[PDB]
Amino acid sequence: MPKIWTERIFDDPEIYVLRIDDDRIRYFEAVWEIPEGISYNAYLVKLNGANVLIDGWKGNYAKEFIDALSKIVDPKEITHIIVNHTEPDNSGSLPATLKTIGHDVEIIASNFGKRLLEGFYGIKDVTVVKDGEEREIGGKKFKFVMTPWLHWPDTMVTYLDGILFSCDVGGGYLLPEILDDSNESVVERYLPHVTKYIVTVIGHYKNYILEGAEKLSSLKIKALLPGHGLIWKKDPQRLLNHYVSVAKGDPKKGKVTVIYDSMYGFVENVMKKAIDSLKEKGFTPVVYKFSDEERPAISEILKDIPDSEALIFGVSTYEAEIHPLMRFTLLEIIDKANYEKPVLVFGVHGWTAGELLKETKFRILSFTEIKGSNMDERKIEEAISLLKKELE
Amino acid sequence: MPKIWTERIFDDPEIYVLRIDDDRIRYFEAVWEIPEGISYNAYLVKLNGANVLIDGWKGNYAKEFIDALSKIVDPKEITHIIVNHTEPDNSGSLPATLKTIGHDVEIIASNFGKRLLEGFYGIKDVTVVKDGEEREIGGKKFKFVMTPWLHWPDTMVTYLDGILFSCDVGGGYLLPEILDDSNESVVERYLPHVTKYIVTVIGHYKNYILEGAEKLSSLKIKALLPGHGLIWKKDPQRLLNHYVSVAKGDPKKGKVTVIYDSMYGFVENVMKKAIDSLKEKGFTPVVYKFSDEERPAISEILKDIPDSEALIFGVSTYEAEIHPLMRFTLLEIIDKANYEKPVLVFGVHGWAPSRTAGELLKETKFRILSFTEIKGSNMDERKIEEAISLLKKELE
Ligand SMILES: [Cl-]
Ligand SMILES: [Cl-]
Ligand SMILES: [Cl-]
Repeated sequence: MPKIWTERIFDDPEIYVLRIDDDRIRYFEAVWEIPEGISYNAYLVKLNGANVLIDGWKGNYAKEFIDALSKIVDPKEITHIIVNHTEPDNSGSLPATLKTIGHDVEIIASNFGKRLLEGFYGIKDVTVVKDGEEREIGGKKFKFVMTPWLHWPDTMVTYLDGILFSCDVGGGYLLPEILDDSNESVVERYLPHVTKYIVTVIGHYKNYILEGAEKLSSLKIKALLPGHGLIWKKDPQRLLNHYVSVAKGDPKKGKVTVIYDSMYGFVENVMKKAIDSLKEKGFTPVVYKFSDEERPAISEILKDIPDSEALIFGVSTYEAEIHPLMRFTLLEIIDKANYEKPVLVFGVHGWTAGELLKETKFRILSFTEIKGSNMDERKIEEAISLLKKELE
Repeated sequence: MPKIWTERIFDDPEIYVLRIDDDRIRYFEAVWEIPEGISYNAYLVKLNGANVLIDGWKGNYAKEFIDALSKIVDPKEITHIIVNHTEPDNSGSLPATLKTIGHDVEIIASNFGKRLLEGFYGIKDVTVVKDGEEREIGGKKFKFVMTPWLHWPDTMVTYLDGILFSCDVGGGYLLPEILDDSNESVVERYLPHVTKYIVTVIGHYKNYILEGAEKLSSLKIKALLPGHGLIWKKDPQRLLNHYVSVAKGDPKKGKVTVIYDSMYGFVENVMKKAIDSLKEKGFTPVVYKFSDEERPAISEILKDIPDSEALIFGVSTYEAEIHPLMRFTLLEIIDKANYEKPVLVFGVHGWAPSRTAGELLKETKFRILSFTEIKGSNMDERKIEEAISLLKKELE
């Protein structure tokens, strides 16, 4: 019962999308909280003397995949399978597909893709395409562009007459209610889930997004067809621009993301005042609080980092270090969202956040001690004033 | 609105427990998953010429505490407050109590306790007691025994003619059906939630549990009255041996805890085989799996560590390092449940830039017996069999 889409999306070339909307999944990569779900998109190109399958579905949906595929083509007539990326969320249906096809097919992948298909599935008959290589298949020119580390070294994109099959590149979370970018309302709601996808999945490799976009700018792109989320037929440059904007960490003016843990309320009281001072100074804080009642999603925290003007952390000391969920959060921010942005740290003295961040691009403006009873609130207002002046 | 208990639990001396069952908290210390909730237990000792309050309730429950306390005594007749531990889950109600008392009392605490009461609450006039010090209050001898780092430096226990008011020491999660250790089924249910409490709260300082237990070995204890969970009037030594058992990590024969992350199911396939092999060699596996559908509570994983004979880890590789949730789990295990036990590691061979899983446990007290590679198709079943055989050889 997940929703399945199968639609013809171009007449010439004759191209179908096969999309399943995973509303079963709760954690992408087994960690990122995605209550909004994610889709898996595969494509079929039907030509004279060729039927080209591009990517696939997650392995637990392999049966639904063959059933949906069978409605648009007899799998026995498939001659080529292009694998832009071998991660099983896109490639999990491949062994079932190859068995269903029941005879040899040409399988096309990057150099690293072939090694992964071999390791994962025992697949041996893989044709390796190199960067810029062109193949004539069913009378049409397929061009293959290596875009490595987006987010694995096997990642490539397939170019067909202006149509880019890009798998992860251009992906996003969320199950949109149409296939494509033909509705503004849908596009605007979708984009933050693209942001969430970029950071959680590709964030460590964001510099490769800039190189990737640069490599692709040489090509005339009419449409972008990714392996997840919306297809872009009307304005592919808008999706690419967004990828770049997230990668660079272009800030929204006024946006400050505040993240803290609060066990007894001593941190909460300092934080509540910091947040008020932010508002009172014209800022729009987005607040993530770890407490004995509430637990934010790390995927949501990460999603909010790239377009923040600045970050604020409130940190309890805990034993020899700091609070475990703050350690975890800082470590993920450093790994996936390492941006050159200003930070305030507020902390309780124990019996540190600094050394974690000190090999990052983040620059701590000041540290402020969170005290209990003798807490001088003047030093809160002072830290916020310092931030505002930095941002002027 | 929480279940409150109010009950005389001793006639001589006259002692009341005030216990509230916190069914609102979801995470203790804002991290430990506790759907079973936790209680806060304060006590009142009524003496000739004295009324001694011992510890209190969490801050968000101050009003409920006051009204509760008021039914067993007029607060203005309170002469002494003993603060065994200053953490706000037990001390939060104190300022509202002082306010209601309305006149000066003797507030008793450890050296560190006094400094913290000032830091948290601005409370300044506190009587410091030292290790083994006795004060005569209301015709009775109160003895104070410092039990440091259980789990803070301020921690002490109060000894009153064989009755031990121990706050966190001897505490547990869970909101038991009754007050004391009078029902075996209840005791048996409750004890794993004590282990859960020990590891999550005190596990980092488990060596001080041993120091503390034997420090109290010279005291005739007929009752142990903690600040969380069950009271022990029938067999306090049973609870004490449990604390000691968890701290030493005494193993339940045959018990193995298997912890893995399965990003796509290749780890899962291998781990399922390992778990089958464990079973036919007579082990009873406890299994924790991070997948795209399910996510175990870290507090549950930690609780199962002390009496495990061995651990088995199944590890995905993720960029430079390891899986975030497995990193977190490993770091909390090292921090809270660092035991000298044998470990099997199963890991995917990644293309990470050349810290490793086995590098993390390398400094710790766990002993890695072997590493086995998780391969996709072409995985040799034989390799899993010999890892489990090697484990059974170690454990007998
Ligand atoms: Cl706090
Ligand atoms: Cl962590
Ligand atoms: Cl896996």
